[PDB]
Amino acid sequence: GFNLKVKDLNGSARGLTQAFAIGELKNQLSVGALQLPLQFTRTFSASMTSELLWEVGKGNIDPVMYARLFFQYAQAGGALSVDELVNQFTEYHQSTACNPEIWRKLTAYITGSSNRAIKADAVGKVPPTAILEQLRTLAPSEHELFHHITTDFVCHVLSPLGFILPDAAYVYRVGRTATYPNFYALVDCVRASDLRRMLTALSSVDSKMLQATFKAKGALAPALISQHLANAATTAFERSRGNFDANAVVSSVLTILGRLWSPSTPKELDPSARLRNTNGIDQLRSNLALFIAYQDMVKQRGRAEVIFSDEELSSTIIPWFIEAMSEVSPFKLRPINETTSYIGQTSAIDHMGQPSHVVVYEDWQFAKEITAFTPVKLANNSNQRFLDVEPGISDRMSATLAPIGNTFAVSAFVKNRTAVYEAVSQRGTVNSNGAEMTLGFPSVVERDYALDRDPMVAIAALRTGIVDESLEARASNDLKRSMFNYYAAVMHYAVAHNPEVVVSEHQGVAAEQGSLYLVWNVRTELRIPVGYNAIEGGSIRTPEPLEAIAYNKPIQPSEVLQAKVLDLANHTTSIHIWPWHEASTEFAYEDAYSVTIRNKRYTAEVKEFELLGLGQRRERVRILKPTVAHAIIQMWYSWFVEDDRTLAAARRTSRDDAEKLAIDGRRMQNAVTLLRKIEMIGTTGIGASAVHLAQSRIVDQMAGRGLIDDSSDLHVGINRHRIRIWAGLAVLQMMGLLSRSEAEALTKVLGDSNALGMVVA
Amino acid sequence: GFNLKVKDLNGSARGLTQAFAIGELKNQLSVGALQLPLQFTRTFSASMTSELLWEVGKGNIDPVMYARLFFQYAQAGGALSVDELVNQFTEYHQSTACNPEIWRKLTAYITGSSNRAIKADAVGKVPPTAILEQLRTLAPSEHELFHHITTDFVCHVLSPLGFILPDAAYVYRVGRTATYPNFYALVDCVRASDLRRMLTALSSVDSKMLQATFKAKGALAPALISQHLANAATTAFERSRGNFDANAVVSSVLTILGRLWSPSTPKELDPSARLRNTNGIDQLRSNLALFIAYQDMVKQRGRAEVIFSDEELSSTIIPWFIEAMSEVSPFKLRPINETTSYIGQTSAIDHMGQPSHVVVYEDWQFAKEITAFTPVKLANNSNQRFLDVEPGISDRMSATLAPIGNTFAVSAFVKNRTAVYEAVSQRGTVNSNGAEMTLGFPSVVERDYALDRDPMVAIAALRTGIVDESLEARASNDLKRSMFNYYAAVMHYAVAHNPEVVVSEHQGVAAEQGSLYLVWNVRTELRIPVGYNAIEGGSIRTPEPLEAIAYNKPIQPSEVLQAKVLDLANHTTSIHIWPWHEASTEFAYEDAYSVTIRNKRYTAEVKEFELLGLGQRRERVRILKPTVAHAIIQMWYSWFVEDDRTLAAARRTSRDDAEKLAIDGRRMQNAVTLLRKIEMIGTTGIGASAVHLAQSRIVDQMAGRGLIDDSSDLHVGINRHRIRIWAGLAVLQMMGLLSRSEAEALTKVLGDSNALGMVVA
Repeated sequence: GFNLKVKDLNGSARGLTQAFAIGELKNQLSVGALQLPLQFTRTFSASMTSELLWEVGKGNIDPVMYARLFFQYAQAGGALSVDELVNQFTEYHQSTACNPEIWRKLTAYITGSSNRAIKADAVGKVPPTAILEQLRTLAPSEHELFHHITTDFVCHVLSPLGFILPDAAYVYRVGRTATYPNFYALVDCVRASDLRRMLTALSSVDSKMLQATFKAKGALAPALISQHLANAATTAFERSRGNFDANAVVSSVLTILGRLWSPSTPKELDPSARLRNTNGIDQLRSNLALFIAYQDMVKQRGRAEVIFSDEELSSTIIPWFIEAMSEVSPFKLRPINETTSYIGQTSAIDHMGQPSHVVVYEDWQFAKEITAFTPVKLANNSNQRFLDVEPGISDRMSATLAPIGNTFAVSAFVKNRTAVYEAVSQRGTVNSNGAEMTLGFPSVVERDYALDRDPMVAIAALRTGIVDESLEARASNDLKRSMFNYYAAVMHYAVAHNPEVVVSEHQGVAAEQGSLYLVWNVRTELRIPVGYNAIEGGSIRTPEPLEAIAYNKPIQPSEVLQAKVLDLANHTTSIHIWPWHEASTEFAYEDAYSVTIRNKRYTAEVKEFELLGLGQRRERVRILKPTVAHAIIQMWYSWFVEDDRTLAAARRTSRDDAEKLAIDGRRMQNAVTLLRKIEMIGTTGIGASAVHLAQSRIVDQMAGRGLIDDSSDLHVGINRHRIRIWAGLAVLQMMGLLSRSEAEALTKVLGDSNALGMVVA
Repeated sequence: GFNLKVKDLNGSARGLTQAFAIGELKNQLSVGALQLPLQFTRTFSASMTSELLWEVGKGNIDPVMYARLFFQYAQAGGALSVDELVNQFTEYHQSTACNPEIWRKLTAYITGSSNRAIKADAVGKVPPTAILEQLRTLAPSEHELFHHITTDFVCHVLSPLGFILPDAAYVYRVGRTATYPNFYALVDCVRASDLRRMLTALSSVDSKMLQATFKAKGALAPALISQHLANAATTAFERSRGNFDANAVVSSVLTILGRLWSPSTPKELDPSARLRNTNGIDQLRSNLALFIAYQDMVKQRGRAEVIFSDEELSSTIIPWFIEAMSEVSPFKLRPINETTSYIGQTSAIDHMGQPSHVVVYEDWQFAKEITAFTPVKLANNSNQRFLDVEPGISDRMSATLAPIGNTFAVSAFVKNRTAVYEAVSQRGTVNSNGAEMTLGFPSVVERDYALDRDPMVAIAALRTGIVDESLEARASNDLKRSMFNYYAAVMHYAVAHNPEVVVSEHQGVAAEQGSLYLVWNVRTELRIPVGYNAIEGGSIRTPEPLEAIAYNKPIQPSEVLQAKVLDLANHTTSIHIWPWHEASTEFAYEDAYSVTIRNKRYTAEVKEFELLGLGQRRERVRILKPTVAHAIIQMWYSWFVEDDRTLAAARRTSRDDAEKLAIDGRRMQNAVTLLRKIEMIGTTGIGASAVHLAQSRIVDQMAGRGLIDDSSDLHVGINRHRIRIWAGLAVLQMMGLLSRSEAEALTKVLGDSNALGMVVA
């Protein structure tokens, strides 16, 4: 997790200001009043968890399926924007009519030189993909994907009444995707919708051509409708010359929505009553995270009012459509009440009783089991591979994670984190300007870390507010998405609490008063200073969502919070291949234990191995790291290094002996935290394996030199706890979770303190 | 437990110096060399645990039985010395021959005016005790005891062939007694032996008179042997005019033993080869705790050489006998090897590796169950009472103590106490002159606290060395015995380790060179400074036993260590009465819980009650407090207040910020100690009762005022742990253990720190 001050926050982390999204640049705080009331449809969203595997290649074909696939592909960062995927796709099937030969040759597969026409059909369907790999020689395909696409028309079932088999399909694993959207994500949505406008007609045409085909004869003679097949689809491809223009339409519905927001009356911003109605927008005004997307792209690209729309006809064609009313996005529009709620609340009491520890937190049970893949490549001799799930490290390590599936529950974490509770004297005097604002989400880490980037750098970029901006455009991307997902998540969750919101320019640089933020209100909070407001008027009135967050009364989490976890043995006997890599290849790696007693080096040196007790190596497998399982413990890692370096900065600053007592107790209580945690980690059964076996090895080392064979001399007290960590080290790296540069940290922190048991055991 | 410095100790606690026993008065350290080699019979001792109930009144009669009873009586402090009991006893049966009427009247019970003689015997034996209570009107008996004694002669069985029944006996509960002896204890022994010289003849005479009695007739006619009965016993009472003189004989065998010790050759101190032999003394020289008794009474009364002995004949009559060869003492002579061993060892390591934490400790499982008495007084309408054991608070509280019978095992205590381990920086630098000398015994507390005095005052008197000497002669007594039992225990245990010892005057005030101490030696210790010696010569050479203690290698405890625990339901259907009181009368007492939330006083106020769930009051019972069960936790209490006030004195003295860090971690780790201890105490089933029920009561208090009835508002986090202590409070007072003026301390210490969970939970 992670925390801020309650009074200050901009001096703690600029990223959660509305102002930073507004690009206010650290200076003046937003406050400007003169307000317009709102309401909630609790706003459009995504899913949150959707780990599943589509079938393709079975010849059913449905654009909504592929839309997810390309969308996920960009979410894999396989190229970049979906829009790029699409323009490059059209660049691909600019091999459109310039290649009649696609028909002439696939029909040649139908056998062929079909001027020798007849009810020729016999058998063969399901792998034109290879003869179409010859079509890849005809249609080179640096991407696997569209090459894997085009097969379908000839072989969805065509000719639907024979050809014939498949008895086989294909594969891909969509994972859960991004939680909340943005400019690029949206244009990717509507772009995916132009593709939606593509493929469905592309199926329907053939769907009727087949009706007009088997005139009988039987399937009738070729070099015709077959030789047709998709020429009409090419015309359908030419029906696709003009959907819209994604950035323009998105910017359009955007800024017109903003005009619907802004106080600014005049003709530049006068949403016509001629069209203030007309469906959709009437609830679409209510969406609010979508509104965050507004202020976001308003932040990046100014406003750039192309206003492709008129005032009414047609201010209709442009908002004919948008992403939620697309199914093309994994993301989906959202009903009324729950918003996206699933976080409880508690708050510190000094019997006064203003909070000093805000408690806002997670809600999430991590995977109970994970399974290794055996990369049995054989077909194609390239990317094509089979994984064949089988038990291995799997079952046993999983059962060992079950206790971790208890003792590292988030509820227990925050509950202990809440137990930090009493601090700076007593009791009853803990208050002093700011107060800690602890928080964190399952999502931001589960995704940004899934991209393999280490979220904490972005987190710190938020903490300083200002972007490091030295990153690769890829990392530039992960940073951006990190930002608006943090921010917006906090926004619309905070919104999920407080019922009412009002629009607020800002002013400052105006830059034409279109720039704007929000201010909120609640009353129940006790007459105490809190944030800039205090509470002022018996009511909040704050720009800043965190402020409304702090005042909220304690509650409970709602969502099923489960990791759901994938399975695939079915699809595995089916596979085939897909962009899978990221796992990656060789399931684990050794870590080397060491210790000294009687002033002698020993170095236990253990692998990897199954370690569990059946050799050897194994080999080969690789298991996926759960995003979640490492993400959560990384939240805590962020806490560890947080209290470490920051309160060490306190060790540097306030040299007051009482403040000395504070840094003492706090750093040494995170110390007792990881202490007792690894402590319970050592009792784990694999931990038991590491204990007995590594101890067996170094006892064998005792037998090395003949005089230090004088029985065990390690065991007294300190050594046991001292090696107890080693169990937490196997549980660390190559348990499939922690990423090293970690035990590193833990080592230094375990050096920071006396540790000991500290008692128990 | 309790601790000292390793280098210093006289500046830490003078009481464990040999010198304090020598009355050196703080100044010069003993060291004087010129030495005489010794050996061990591992020395005479006592038992250590002997909780059992003698039968009397059944008419068997055996002086060895009564010897224990009087001895225990003085150990109850019922009067004072056993010698006092005996001289006052003879003062009692100075009603000896001046009362022929005891015969004339008991025979009158035989019916009587026996000049009307015949084989009169019919029936009636077993309660002359009441008609002898009329003899108490004849022989007033401020003590119950001798009155309860004299009955026996007429009614051991006399006349042995009728009279007749008893079908009933009597009672007394001997407990375990003092571990090790001293001057007064010894003279009490030999005095008990003159009583031994008394009663056995007192039985034997009648034992033959009966043989010469029932001449038949049948039992023959009275006013004769009956009228005789004990006149010969009075002559036997007159055989008892002169055993010896206890103080003189004890002083004799004493100082002659000392002459056997001292280097001083000349005629005043030249143990005759004429009698250096002659049994007993040949192994008696080897006894060494007995030798502590030597240096002790040599300390109190100078030497005062009456030398009732000559040089040989008879230097025999005086050591004809002594206490171990008496059975009169509960104490008993001891064989070869074990001495009285039952303590393990460990020591702190800095990989150098001199100890910084000596670990010397206990070994003792406390009672698993205890049972209340119902004081059903009815007979005599005075001291006479029946207890009738029945289940009550008993069974259930006991089962609740079973977890305490796990989590407050001494082994776990010292093991956590050993975990204090790392301290003052790292690692590897913990060393700095002195080092903690943690220690304590089951015995000293189990007994001195059994006397109801609070041992810790005596402990502190030892810590300062110098006696407070303001105590009542009773308390003067408990102080003395506390001293020599501590001291000697440590002595002969330390002796139980090191094989060899040599005699050492001292010198100083000489006072005639008879004053003397001991110096010891071991070699294995590493070349490091330790105590005054360092190690000097590759060998120890120290006067002071603790020094030899510290160097010893780690080991394990041996003894059965069990509390054995009394039972009595049998004897209960039998009882009768004995000096029982001390329990005392009404089994328990209420403690009042209180808490504030929403700024309102609540005050849970709970009794007592069974509390367990069946009323009411009950009443009446009283249960014995185990000596042990409270004694041990009192050891820890001594530790609590120890680290508290002493390291608080460190808070006063060394204001160094690092030393600030040290006082921080140590005081706050005792804090975490009692924290986690009461923490696990709260999960106890009676603790569960206190939780749910007191919570039920204050929730009922919520229903008091109608608006604070707004459901529970206590439960968040801090309150639960905050009331978790209350379970440890019921477990405290009137669990039958802790004595209050205790939670007092705990309260202040729980105020000392943040506490919190500190985590968990």
